[PDB]
Amino acid sequence: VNSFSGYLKLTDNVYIKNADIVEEAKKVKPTVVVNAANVYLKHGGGVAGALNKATNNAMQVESDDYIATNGPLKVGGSCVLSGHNLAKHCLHVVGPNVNKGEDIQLLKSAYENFNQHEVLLAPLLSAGIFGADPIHSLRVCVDTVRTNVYLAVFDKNLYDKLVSSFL
Ligand SMILES: N#C[C@@]1(c2ccc3c(N)ncnn23)O[C@H](COP(=O)(O)OP(=O)(O)OC[C@H]2O[C@@H](O)[C@H](O)[C@@H]2O)[C@@H](O)[C@H]1O
Repeated sequence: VNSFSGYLKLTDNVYIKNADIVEEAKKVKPTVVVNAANVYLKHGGGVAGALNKATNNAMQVESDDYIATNGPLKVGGSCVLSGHNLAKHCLHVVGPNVNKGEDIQLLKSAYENFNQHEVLLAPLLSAGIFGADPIHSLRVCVDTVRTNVYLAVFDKNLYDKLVSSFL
């Protein structure tokens, strides 16, 4: 459980690896995997779609029940649902959609949700379909999260760019 290997250490508590988050989940057996979600938990073409496909759509069905019962999340908020076959829990976190003009300051609130869990496998929030500057997302993570976060960045071009400017 929580057996993370091959990650580069960025700070005392933040680590990064060039990998698919789904493949990492199957190897590391994490207590918590983080999804980069929207307020409707409608799992689209990035990390959310990859995680969902790996559960054979069970994540989406559970998400449909959560949303019908509780209504949409707020931007910067989160909820904990099952991790199905990938993890004990999935922490669904909503970063701001910068492509739709949502406030970038909400990325700090988004990463604050990680602080409620001792160890997480996670993606870089808002850095794909939501269009935020990935260098900013990584630095906000580093400056906000105090628990142990292992970031899986599937895009090798981006991984190399983040590592080169960070170290
Ligand atoms: N690298 C990388 C990626 C990425 C893509 C696929 C994978 C993978 N299999 N393993 C690891 N990483 N990874 O991880 C980052 C997050 O990008 P992502 O688009 O998921 O999140 P976001 O918060 O921007 O947008 C939320 C909306 O996207 C809908 O999926 C969802 O339902 C919401 O509507 C980007 O750098 C992205 O290139």
